Amino acid sequence: DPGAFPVATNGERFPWQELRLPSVVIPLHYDLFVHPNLTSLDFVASEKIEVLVSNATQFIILHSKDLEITNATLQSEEDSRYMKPGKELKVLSYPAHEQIALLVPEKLTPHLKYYVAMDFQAKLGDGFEGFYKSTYRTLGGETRILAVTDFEPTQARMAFPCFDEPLFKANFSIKIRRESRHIALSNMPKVKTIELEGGLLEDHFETTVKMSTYLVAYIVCDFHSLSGFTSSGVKVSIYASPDKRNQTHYALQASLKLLDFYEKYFDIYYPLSKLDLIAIPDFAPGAMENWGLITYRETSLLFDPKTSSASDKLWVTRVIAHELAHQWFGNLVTMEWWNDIWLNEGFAKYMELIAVNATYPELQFDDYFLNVCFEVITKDSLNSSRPISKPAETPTQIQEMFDEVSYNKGACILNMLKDFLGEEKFQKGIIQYLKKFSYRNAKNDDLWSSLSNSCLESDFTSGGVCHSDPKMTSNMLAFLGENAEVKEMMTTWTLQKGIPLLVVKQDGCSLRLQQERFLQGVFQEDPEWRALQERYLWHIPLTYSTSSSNVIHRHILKSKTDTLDLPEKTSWVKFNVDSNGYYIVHYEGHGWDQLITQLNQNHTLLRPKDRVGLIHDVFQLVGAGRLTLDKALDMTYYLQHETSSPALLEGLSYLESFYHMMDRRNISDISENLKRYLLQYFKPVIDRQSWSDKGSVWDRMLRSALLKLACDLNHAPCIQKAAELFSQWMESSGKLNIPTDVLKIVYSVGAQTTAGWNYLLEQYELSMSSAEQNKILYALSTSKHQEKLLKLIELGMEGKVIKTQNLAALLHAIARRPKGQQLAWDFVRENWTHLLKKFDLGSYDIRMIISGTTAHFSSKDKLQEVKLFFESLEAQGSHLDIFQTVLETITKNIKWLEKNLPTLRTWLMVNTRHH
Ligand SMILES: *[C@@H]1O[C@H](CO)[C@@H](O[C@@H]2O[C@H](CO)[C@@H](O[C@@H]3O[C@H](CO)[C@@H](O)[C@H](O[C@H]4O[C@H](CO)[C@@H](O)[C@H](O)[C@@H]4O)[C@@H]3O)[C@H](O)[C@H]2NC(C)=O)[C@H](O)[C@H]1NC(C)=O
Ligand SMILES: O=C(C[C@H](Cc1ccc(O)cc1)n1nncc1CNS(=O)(=O)c1ccc(-c2ccccc2)s1)NO
Ligand SMILES: *[C@@H]1O[C@H](CO)[C@@H](O[C@@H]2O[C@H](CO)[C@@H](O)[C@H](O)[C@H]2NC(C)=O)[C@H](O)[C@H]1NC(C)=O
Ligand SMILES: *[C@@H]1O[C@H](CO)[C@@H](O[C@@H]2O[C@H](CO)[C@@H](O)[C@H](O)[C@H]2NC(C)=O)[C@H](O)[C@H]1NC(C)=O
Ligand SMILES: *[C@@H]1O[C@H](CO)[C@@H](O)[C@H](O)[C@H]1NC(C)=O
Ligand SMILES: *[C@@H]1O[C@H](CO)[C@@H](O)[C@H](O)[C@H]1NC(C)=O
Ligand SMILES: *[C@@H]1O[C@H](CO)[C@@H](O)[C@H](O)[C@H]1NC(C)=O
Ligand SMILES: *[C@@H]1O[C@H](CO)[C@@H](O)[C@H](O)[C@H]1NC(C)=O
Ligand SMILES: *[C@@H]1O[C@H](CO)[C@@H](O)[C@H](O)[C@H]1NC(C)=O
Ligand SMILES: *[C@@H]1O[C@H](CO)[C@@H](O)[C@H](O)[C@H]1NC(C)=O
Ligand SMILES: [Br-]
Ligand SMILES: [Br-]
Ligand SMILES: [Br-]
Ligand SMILES: [Br-]
Ligand SMILES: [Br-]
Ligand SMILES: [Br-]
Ligand SMILES: [Br-]
Ligand SMILES: [Br-]
Repeated sequence: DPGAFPVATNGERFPWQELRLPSVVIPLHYDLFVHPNLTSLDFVASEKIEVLVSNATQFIILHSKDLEITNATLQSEEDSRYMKPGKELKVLSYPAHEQIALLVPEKLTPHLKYYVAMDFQAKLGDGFEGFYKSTYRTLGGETRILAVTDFEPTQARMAFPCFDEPLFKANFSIKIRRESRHIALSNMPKVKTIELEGGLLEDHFETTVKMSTYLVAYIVCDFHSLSGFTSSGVKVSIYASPDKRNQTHYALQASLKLLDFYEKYFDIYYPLSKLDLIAIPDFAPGAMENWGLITYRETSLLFDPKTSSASDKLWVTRVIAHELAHQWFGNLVTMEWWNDIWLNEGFAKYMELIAVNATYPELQFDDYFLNVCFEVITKDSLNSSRPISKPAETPTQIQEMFDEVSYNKGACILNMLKDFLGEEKFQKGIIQYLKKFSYRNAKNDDLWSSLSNSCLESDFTSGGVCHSDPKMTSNMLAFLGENAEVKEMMTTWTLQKGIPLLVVKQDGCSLRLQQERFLQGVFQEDPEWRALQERYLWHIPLTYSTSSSNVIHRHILKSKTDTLDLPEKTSWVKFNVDSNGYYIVHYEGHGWDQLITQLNQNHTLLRPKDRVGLIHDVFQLVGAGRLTLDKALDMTYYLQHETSSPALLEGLSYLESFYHMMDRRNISDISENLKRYLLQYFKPVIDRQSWSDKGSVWDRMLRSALLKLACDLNHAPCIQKAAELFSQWMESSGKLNIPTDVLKIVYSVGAQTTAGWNYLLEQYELSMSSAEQNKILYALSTSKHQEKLLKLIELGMEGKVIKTQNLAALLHAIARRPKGQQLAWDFVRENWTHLLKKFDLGSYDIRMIISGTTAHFSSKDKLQEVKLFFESLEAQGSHLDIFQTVLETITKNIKWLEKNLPTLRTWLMVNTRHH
């Protein structure tokens, strides 16, 4: 070659300059041996990778980061020039691409398997990536060290050199070495353990199935487990720090139930013999779906019924399903590349609806799934949005791809799709895909084909439409042309950024339809809006009922404008029944008036997921410049009779969000008025709430929400109960049991005095439930004294009292509250060098810190400081897609304030004037 590029550590040229690995050498079986100490806090290790060469080469490229490689031999069974003992390979490290090059003495012969073998060693990492160190406090006050592995997406290479791209699937055989005082876990169960010369044990795990690197796990710790067996015979075990074993019972119960449901629903036995869920304390990700060894942070798995909320339970249930789901969606079938990551997470997130709704209908989680979409829409409604699958190449660009577009928008379009096809056709399509790609990879296209080409019961009858020798019928031509329709449809939902807005004018019996990209911060008549609607066009599966019928009219819209005729001229039409469709409806003409009519009158004539959607749509149109605020505010008057905790709780959110908004600026005039409307118009529901744990899950949530509202507006009777419960709690030395649904309210009332604040900080360190610890930390952030809040973030940087994994979470709390809002923003700026040392630029921690302290700003002055800060960041190495999204969010807040604030002031003064 031209010797042109590039120079390796040691100064010789590297024979490779692509960021992606070459594909000429393919791995079959990794033979891994890991020997960590945990008093050295380091490890030595060896690996034998059995590899197939296809195009002949004189060098191998594979990933290795921050690993001291010190042997590297090459043996072959078939190319007998490298017969055992084998030959040695020259090793080159190109750290800039996290790659290494092994240099052969003779070109490798195509179509022959070789065995690549290196020895290596590294200190145990100390930063929640790779093979890293992590600790936990016992009930006695003992701190214990565990050594655990988190690899997704590109961190496997930090713990053993390997082909660290998810398409390179392989079998792994993991051997661990450990003192007798520790146990060793990995992906597969444990075949043999041999006692060795110095009383050290060596654990020998069953050989993994074909699997991607980033899923390998191995833990060395001393936890205790709780076990049960599924209908299928899987040995589920909930693993946890030994004094918390009695907090694992729910987890086991639910995962037994869940793991069963999945198996039946997918029609694919979970392959492995065991499955282990382990609750780790120093766990930066919420939970890692490592095949057979799913690691959760304690708050995402454990459950203390004395201190865990009802919503805490639902959260644990959701996460356990989410991880379980990945066993199929992610692990059996895996994305070709990270560009199609939502095939992994966006399915897992849709499934937790399906699965929870099937196993804990008690938890009413179907009534909560619409938040998952409403959340993302606020971000798909910005030019800053990305398509579901977008190219990504850097480690950072990958990390970046786990935002809410992959999780949430992926989840919602699936639920949209499913409601297009009905769940029995939609499940048969999910099976035909997990089966077809078992132990392989799929890309975006692969899925849409396999869902598009559904089969209702593979009827395989005398002439089943699917399978064997079918019959050539009128339906079959509908089938195949209706199938191509749904693949050609969902292809636009995954390749176009953003979210459509359907305009609906009613013209007597004729209904006219327009489609356009819904956008915020920008009106229609703005000079920048004609330029963002240009080529966006979806295939939007519409639905609608009307005032005169509940039948579900279904029509596909594949064009920029369309009109539908209608019979029995109705009072009003409701589009997008139940808000299952990933789109917003704006009724032109008297449309928005006529629906508000129905809600203000009988109101049951609209079905509750309509009201939830209508409540939602009405307000975003206000933020689209389409509706004067007073229309959305007038919908909330109906909430007085809203029987449905969901729609009540939503309409309530907006009315509360305004308050926090107004409070962050000294807009006390609207601030007080918003309080007075909240406590006086919703007084009948606030006052009948109980200070207890009783009621259904939605009943409980509506208690905590309202009791928090009341104490955040300082309603003396509701502050007084919390003061008194708090004092009783503190005078019992923690022994009195506060109801869980009141547990956070009581602490942050108690945090409001420095005696209370101090006792809570002391109690944080002594608590045996992460669940409680978390509520106490919210209480501490509730403080109005800056020196206290600053101590909190000071303790967060030390990682001892408050672990750093909650420091992003902590900052965000502090910055939400007005007293600490500048303090957060100022802190992040003054220590941005120090935050980068603790956290990867692509981490969820850093992204949350950024938007956590800035995205609530609603002033042109703070926008400048934010633009200025992000500029400085771009000038250095740092570049994140979040920077734009934050600025477009602040800009949307400035514009929404400019157009709407005086409407909110007159609306509220008008209400006072009527009553
Ligand atoms: C992690 O590292 C720790 C220390 O860093 C290590 O523990 C040490 O193990 C060694 C043996 O490997 C222990 O030393 C032995 O103690 C026993 C006590 O029963 C004696 O019988 C031994 O005497 C013989 O061995 C010596 C060398 O091992 C010879 O010099 C001697 O002449 C005898 O032949 C010997 O003293 C040592 O006590 C521990 N230390 C601690 C603090 O535990 C541990 O094994 C490592 N673990 C893993 C998993 O790698
Ligand atoms: O899904 C996953 C990883 C993600 C975590 C992740 C990490 C980095 C990143 O850049 C994006 C997401 N996760 N962890 N628990 C559930 C989920 C998915 N539900 S989530 O709503 O999207 C969600 C994201 C973060 C959550 C959390 C968890 C505990 C405490 C507070 C917040 S909860 N593994 O399988
Ligand atoms: C690597 O894992 C694969 C699973 O993907 C193993 O393949 C199975 O092997 C058994 C035993 O030979 C067969 O009966 C199964 O039908 C295979 N299943 C599939 C899906 O291929 C394979 O044995 C593993 N390889 C090694 C070397 O352990
Ligand atoms: C949640 O589970 C419920 C059952 O608990 C599902 O409701 C059933 O839906 C089928 C098909 O729509 C009906 O034939 C049954 O009569 C329903 N059972 C009821 C209403 O008790 C519901 O479809 C599930 N939701 C989701 C989103 O999967
Ligand atoms: C080797 O690489 C070339 C690149 O053009 C490809 O066409 C070929 O199919 C590969 N495999 C062989 C030659 O076996
Ligand atoms: C490689 O490992 C073997 C034992 O595994 C050792 O004999 C040898 O000295 C090591 N290094 C070199 C450079 O040969
Ligand atoms: C088990 O959990 C209960 C209730 O959450 C708790 O009160 C108890 O202290 C735990 N067991 C022990 C031995 O501490
Ligand atoms: C919207 O994003 C696209 C992405 O290429 C860009 O070209 C365009 O200028 C952006 N528009 C605005 C108003 O930021
Ligand atoms: C709404 O109409 C239904 C159907 O006739 C009726 O049962 C219900 O009492 C009505 N509610 C009100 C408030 O008029
Ligand atoms: C609002 O006014 C109070 C008056 O006591 C003042 O102390 C406070 O700093 C002001 N807050 C802001 C954000 O201007
Ligand atoms: Br089954
Ligand atoms: Br992650
Ligand atoms: Br997290
Ligand atoms: Br945790
Ligand atoms: Br939840
Ligand atoms: Br009260
Ligand atoms: Br601001
Ligand atoms: Br301003």
